[PDB]
Amino acid sequence: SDSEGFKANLSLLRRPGEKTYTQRCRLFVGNLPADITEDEFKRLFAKYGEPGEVFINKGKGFGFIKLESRALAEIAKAELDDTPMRGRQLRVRFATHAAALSVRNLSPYVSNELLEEAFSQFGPIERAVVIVDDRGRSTGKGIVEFASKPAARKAFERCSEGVFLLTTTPRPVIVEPLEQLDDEDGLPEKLAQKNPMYQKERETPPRFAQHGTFEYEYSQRWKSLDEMEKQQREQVEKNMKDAKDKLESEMEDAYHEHQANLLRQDLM
Amino acid sequence: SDSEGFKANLSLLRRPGEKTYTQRCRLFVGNLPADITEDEFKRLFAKYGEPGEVFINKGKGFGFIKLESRALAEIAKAELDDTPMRGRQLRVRFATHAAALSVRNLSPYVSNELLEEAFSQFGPIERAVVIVDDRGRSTGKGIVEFASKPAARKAFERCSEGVFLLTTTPRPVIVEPLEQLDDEDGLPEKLAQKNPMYQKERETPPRFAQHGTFEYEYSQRWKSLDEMEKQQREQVEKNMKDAKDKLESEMEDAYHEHQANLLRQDLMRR
RNA sequence: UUUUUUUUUU
RNA sequence: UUUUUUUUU
Repeated sequence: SDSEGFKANLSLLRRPGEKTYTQRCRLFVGNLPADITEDEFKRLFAKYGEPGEVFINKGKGFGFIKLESRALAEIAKAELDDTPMRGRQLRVRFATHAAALSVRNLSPYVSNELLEEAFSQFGPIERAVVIVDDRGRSTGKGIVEFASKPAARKAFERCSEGVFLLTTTPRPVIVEPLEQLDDEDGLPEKLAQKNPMYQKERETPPRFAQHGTFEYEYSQRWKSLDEMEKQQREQVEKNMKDAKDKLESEMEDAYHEHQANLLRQDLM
Repeated sequence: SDSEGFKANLSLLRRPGEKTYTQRCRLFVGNLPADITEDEFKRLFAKYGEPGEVFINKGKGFGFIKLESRALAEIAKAELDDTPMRGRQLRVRFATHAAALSVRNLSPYVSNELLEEAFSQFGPIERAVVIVDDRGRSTGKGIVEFASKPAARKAFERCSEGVFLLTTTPRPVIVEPLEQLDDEDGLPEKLAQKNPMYQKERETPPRFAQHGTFEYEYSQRWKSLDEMEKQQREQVEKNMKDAKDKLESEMEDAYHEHQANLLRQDLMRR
């Protein structure tokens, strides 16, 4: 099995200039009994270094706990999800950041730094990242993870009511909520059992479709629909880029055909 | 920075149930000499434990190297990016992942394990994952990091071209390439410099727009086009989901109404 | 052409 | 031959 850690380990597990006990560290353990104590929890993750921001709603059997690093936590979940524990089996996963903001239409020269500079005005930041492609050039979209949920909510309103921008040439930042998901651990078969009918569905083994069946043509149609679904979206995207890609330059006709007209009248 | 104890250390960075020297460990180092040796390259990541498959295109001043954990590479990349080295500053960042597939229209029953159980037939797989929401459930959307590009390629071919399915109730799997991006290290000002005009743009500082113009006005009109782009793509989705959502049932009538058709006809040879 | 800038193998 | 997992301050 996985060694639990060591004091050694703990500083290692700090992903390299990660701030400790980020919200990204907080973990939701659901499913705990009612008479679970404050220190009985905390004991469960004695294993995992000096705990932090810990909390329970005993009435619903659930609670939070921040650990040293996101790596460290992720092991926590690793080691703990589906622990039997007074009959119940604890369910651990990460807590829902919900302070997390996706941002788009960033110039290619927004640096991770500068994004935090900008948005640090709406409060304590936990992290601000500009995303990068396979060659590590900007992809116009970024992440701001906020300290407090007010801080986010205020950055949201402000930036989506008002017009926030970042560099000399003007591109409003478009601040939509980030929706979280896990591609790291995902869904194991472990806990894909304890749903209604794994078997009913999985009773037929992965396979290719018979070049004739109903079940083939059904698919080949559904596919077809989807290929189309794409074609449409792909066209909307193309329509609309073409649409921004035009604008900047016919905008510079509000300042170039509006004076081109008004010039020789006054001092003549 | 630059870590005090290792070896005793590395194993601990490995990940949980990470296959080590996965392609997600593969580092691109670009920007190096004519005259780098192989030896010299590996000696570079001496620090970082047993080196994996490594490779230099001396002809183009770049090479690759796999390290034990994604974890550990991350570090090397960090300790090493921009290292001056006979005239140049080497570039370390993660190499590209050809051999990474996105899958879709995934049964909500499809388990991480099962996913690779299926795909393993096109080649060894490095990992496969069902993505899950905040409430850890299927997003009908997976990932299958493969062995090699051939593997991912035959996997792709055989799934666009054929009709692969995974559970009993027929949902084709939609393999497409999955394109690669870094929500992690991202883009530091560090090297945000070394493009032509950082300043030109950064000259103006992060601000609101002037409730008059002009930058304001161009910006709310850009905002318009956008909310509109949304509306459109929002609809394409609801439209075509309707289309599909229909199909399950409106197909169950090529198989009952073309079949309760052909029973009564021959029932009159009198 | 000092270099950042191209370059991401079967 | 034991229990909140469409419940996340």
